[PDB]
Amino acid sequence: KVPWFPRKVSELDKCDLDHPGFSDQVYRQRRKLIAEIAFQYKHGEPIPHVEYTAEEIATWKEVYVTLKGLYATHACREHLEGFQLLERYCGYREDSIPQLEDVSRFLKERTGFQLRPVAGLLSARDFLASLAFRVFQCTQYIRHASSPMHSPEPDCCHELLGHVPMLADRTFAQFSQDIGLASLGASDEEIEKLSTVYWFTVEFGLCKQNGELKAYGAGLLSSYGELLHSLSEEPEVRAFDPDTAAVQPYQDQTYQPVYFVSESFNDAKDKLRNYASRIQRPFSVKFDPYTLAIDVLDSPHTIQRSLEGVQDELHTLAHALSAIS
Amino acid sequence: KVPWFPRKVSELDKCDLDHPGFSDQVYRQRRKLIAEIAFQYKHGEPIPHVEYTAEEIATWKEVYVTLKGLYATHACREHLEGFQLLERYCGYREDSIPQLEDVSRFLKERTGFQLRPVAGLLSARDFLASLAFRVFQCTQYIRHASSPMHSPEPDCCHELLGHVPMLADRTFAQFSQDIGLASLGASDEEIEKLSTVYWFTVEFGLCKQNGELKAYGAGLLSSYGELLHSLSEEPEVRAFDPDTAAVQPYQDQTYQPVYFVSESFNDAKDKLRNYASRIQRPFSVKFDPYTLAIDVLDSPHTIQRSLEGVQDELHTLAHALSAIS
Amino acid sequence: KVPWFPRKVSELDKCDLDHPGFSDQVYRQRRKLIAEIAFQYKHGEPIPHVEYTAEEIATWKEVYVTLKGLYATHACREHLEGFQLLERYCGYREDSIPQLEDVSRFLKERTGFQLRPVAGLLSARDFLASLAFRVFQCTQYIRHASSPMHSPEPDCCHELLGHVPMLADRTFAQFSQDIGLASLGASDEEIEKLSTVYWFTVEFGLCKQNGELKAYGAGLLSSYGELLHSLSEEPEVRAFDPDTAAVQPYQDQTYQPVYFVSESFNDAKDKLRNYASRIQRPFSVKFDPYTLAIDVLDSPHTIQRSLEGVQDELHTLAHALSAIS
Amino acid sequence: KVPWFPRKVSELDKCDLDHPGFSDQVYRQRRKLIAEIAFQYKHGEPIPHVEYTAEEIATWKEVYVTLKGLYATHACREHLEGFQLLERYCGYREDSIPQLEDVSRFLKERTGFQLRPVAGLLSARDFLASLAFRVFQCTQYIRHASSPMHSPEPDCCHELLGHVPMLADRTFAQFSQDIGLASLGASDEEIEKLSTVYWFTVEFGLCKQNGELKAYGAGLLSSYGELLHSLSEEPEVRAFDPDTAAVQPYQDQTYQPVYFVSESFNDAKDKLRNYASRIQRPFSVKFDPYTLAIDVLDSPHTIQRSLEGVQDELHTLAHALSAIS
Ligand SMILES: [Fe+3]
Ligand SMILES: [Fe+3]
Ligand SMILES: [Fe+3]
Ligand SMILES: [Fe+3]
Repeated sequence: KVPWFPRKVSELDKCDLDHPGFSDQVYRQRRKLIAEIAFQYKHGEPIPHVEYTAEEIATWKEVYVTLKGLYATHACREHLEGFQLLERYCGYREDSIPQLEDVSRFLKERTGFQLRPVAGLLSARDFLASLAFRVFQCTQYIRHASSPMHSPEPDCCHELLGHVPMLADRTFAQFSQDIGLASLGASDEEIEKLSTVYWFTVEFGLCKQNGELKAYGAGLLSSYGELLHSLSEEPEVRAFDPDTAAVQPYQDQTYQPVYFVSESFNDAKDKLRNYASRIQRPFSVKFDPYTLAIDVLDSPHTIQRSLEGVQDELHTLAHALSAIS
Repeated sequence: KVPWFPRKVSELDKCDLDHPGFSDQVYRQRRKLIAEIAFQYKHGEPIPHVEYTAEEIATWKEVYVTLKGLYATHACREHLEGFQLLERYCGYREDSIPQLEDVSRFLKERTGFQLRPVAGLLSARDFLASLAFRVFQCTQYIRHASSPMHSPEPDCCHELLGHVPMLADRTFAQFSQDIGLASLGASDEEIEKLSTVYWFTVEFGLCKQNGELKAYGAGLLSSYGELLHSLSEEPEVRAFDPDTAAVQPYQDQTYQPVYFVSESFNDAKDKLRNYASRIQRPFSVKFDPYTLAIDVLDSPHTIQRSLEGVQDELHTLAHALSAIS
Repeated sequence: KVPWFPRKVSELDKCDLDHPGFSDQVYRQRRKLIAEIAFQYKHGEPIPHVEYTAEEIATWKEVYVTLKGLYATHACREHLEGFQLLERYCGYREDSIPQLEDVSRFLKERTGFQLRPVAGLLSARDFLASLAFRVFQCTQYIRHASSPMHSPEPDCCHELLGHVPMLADRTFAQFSQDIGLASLGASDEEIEKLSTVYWFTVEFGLCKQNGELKAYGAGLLSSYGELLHSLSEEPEVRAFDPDTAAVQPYQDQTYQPVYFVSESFNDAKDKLRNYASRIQRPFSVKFDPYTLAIDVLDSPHTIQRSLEGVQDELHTLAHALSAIS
Repeated sequence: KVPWFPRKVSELDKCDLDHPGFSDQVYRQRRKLIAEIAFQYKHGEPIPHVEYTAEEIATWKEVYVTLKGLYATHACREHLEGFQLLERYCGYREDSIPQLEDVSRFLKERTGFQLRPVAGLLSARDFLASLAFRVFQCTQYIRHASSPMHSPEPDCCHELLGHVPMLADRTFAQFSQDIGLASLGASDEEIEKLSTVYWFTVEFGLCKQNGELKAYGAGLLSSYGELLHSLSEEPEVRAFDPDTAAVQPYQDQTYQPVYFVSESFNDAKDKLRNYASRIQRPFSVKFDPYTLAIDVLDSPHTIQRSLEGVQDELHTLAHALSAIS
């Protein structure tokens, strides 16, 4: 009736001909070796390092330097600041691919997010379920060296340059987890809608900052050509509205003809939660950050229990107010 | 002026003739080997297992069975419930010493607490600083097999039977962290007072439940004889008051002549925070559970920032209320 | 530097050739008699009754029956419900003009608003200042009997049929007071902007309800012809945005060519307060409903003081939660 | 099942041989005239003035000057400050009895309390019900001039010197209303207990301030002899505890042998509300200060509705925080 959903972060352990390397056997083996890490991974273990070969490091260096050249003019400020933090503390550079375990430690200390190696495109419900615990299911393999500027699937370049930097921002990290919180136990229809909102924000969203249009969608930030086109006069840009985006069809191959612009991440977050209010449901969930668990609020008592945590917090703020006078 | 205090859980890495085994060289080497783990330990690593020798396991089995016999009549209910949870999920039993890493995982998922192997009695400020991040500095060695019923220092028996079970209770875990939060940057005088409140609660506190007196202090719960005496007609028992306890002298060797009884953990917690209000300070701290960091609240802006987290939470509770009607 | 503003509701006591009756001396005397009540009125006194002459009652009956015929199709639901409440409990009918004192008692018990007899169009700052205490400065005289369907100035018909019913709704009443709260001590420039937002909402606002467009602006609800035109294909209707409305020029004589539509009163209220955030100011005000006073929040301490009221309230909600389980 | 209780302040309109003037017919007529005002009074009307005769004014002057001499040494600070405010703004003096209507206006603007003339000792439930709306049922007649220093019943001296000044303090006013809120719809047994808590606090309570014992109970503050005895070595003084006080027997004629001392009004208020939590009830009430109504919280929806008021308020405090930086 209500599909199953994880309630503890532990439980996430239960959750082509045209491809540039389809006819490379050395590459198809590198992959199986890398997917291997995702398949044997359990919550709580340090993510195993991958020793990238010089050519892999070379594909990274091209994607990196090229996109790096567009960020100052095309990216939202959250991306620039997070990309700068990654360079300062997580060894981001053009001559070496970062290790997931070092990036995860960096995200845990900045916004509480963490990474989990994944074998390649997860089911929509499992992906959003993971976002609910501030866990980003992340690929560890690189795109075939023959087409560095273009990748069908999400590779580590797309993950580490496209997603990770925005996850270092407090407000965006909360927006992402909110989409995942909203999806827990939701119907398949509601999962597809949420996946679509996700597509038009986390993946291909645009935002307005000091009158200028800027990208924040990972699919834009890890794509040289799409990045230039998203800010051009060619696609149509609509005001972000969770309801409108949820039913906007879209496709995978070519650039997007339509994008949604949010006014601010706090505005989009507010619009996403009023949207989540209207989702048909006999309960609500609230994340418990101390234990990485999902509390189900389905009675006056469970709501009262969380309220108590909130009243303790307000007590702390009252004390801070006398302390500073 | 304000002493240094950790603001990230990472930073905790910067924080006798009469002894039953003083004249045992095999034991004095077991220790150095065990202290070794504490000294080489860094935040975030799985805590290294210790292979306990049959006799060590034998000392454990005696302390365990003996105290286990008093719990139903002498221990507070939080201890009984947590001890039961430990048996059900953390393999507590008389024939094997539990591994710190399995107990820590258990605490992380229950109350967000975690353990850290420590070499033996830490400085007061560093100990309370650690409590601020819900980190319990925990010994890993066992008491000399010659005097199983008595141990000068805190050994793993005292830690795992005395402290751990109460840390599995939501309210007590928050009380402990509160003492640590209150101690951050406090003066040496204020550290000694807080250490004393800690002594009379976490270590030797008594509480009243359904008109009956019961123990919750770890030093009582891991001590056969003291446990019986604390509930007898011999010592004096006073109503718990943070101010009164902070200046009560006490000693280490013999049983305590005076104990403090709290009415409920929520009552004691409330009394401890009004106490923390009166501590001379130009700021307050609030724990950020998503990143295991300490936020210093020293301006209208930092207070506003935390308030926003609280307002998001209240939004979640409002939504839970419509969802259940 | 910061203009003076009332801080107690008591202090409000310190705050044409073309006209249809310009050449009626009996009418010009009725007015002076009525303005008289406004000029001698002090906060806290019952508002003096006015004995309306049969013809006055006749002008009322025409305006009433005519507009009454459009409400079911043109008015927002808040107006219909409040107009129904007024009929049920405040004797609204076509054959007698209601007395301000009975309407005020009705508003006090429904939303806490109250009326105050006013002599005729107040200064912008004084008008908005009054709205801050949930006091609606209200005219008591009727429009000249020669042109019942049209009135230059706000008469009692415009006040009692146009404004009063929306003030009976909890959310709209809070929106109105918010505009007044925001105006306290604000610069003249900021008063004109707020007056303009007021013009496009309270006076001539439109709102959308179940996909249909509806009026809520008093100037629409007390105007037969404007009411029909505001919902027609003739004027331009723009999405409500406090920033855009504040600088929209407008005029007095003819119908409005442009109106703003809010999605919901809660949405408009939220948009009005984010607008009020960006108003240049070294303080904020919060209404104290127990004493009808304005608290100025200009230090950590005054903010702490109000927080305490809020924490008491949250304590009440926690108790209500256990009571209902 | 649940007795009826007012939900609107309007509804309060539905709620001896040894006596010094029993054998005075001129006095017994003065009374009937004064009781008259209470019987014909309706909520919202200005309280009718009483023209006190010179001798009445003379009894007042004696009680006033005598007690006035003990306040600096025997009264809590809230009483001294409120008595000073009354002198500064409400014409308190030894040569004229204050008018209820001027005192009520004073209380409305200070703490939101108001007075209502009452004929003489009301039923316990009706008295506490009135306290729920911050309405103090107050006598308007004076004690017989023959025994100025002693009065069986509560006269205007007892009300205006004993009660009124404490009602001018924000925290005490909230404590009093809380007792009334707690009594709404409660059983007769629960009314008697609450009446007893009221007796030992509002009427005869003692409090501790800077290590010194002080009175705040109206029955103490309007009684020369009891005032001296309550602070002497003769009666027993117990720590205030709502549970203990509720079942303490007491009598009317002689001084009290036992009193309860609260540590602070905020402490007593907190202890009174935990007491109110344990009262058997399927709902909770919350006062709506804008309309002087009682909201019954008996479902997730009604609780959600009040929560929204609280979230608006927290929004105001967030804005005040940026405004002051
Ligand atoms: Fe992606
Ligand atoms: Fe210990
Ligand atoms: Fe108007
Ligand atoms: Fe009394």
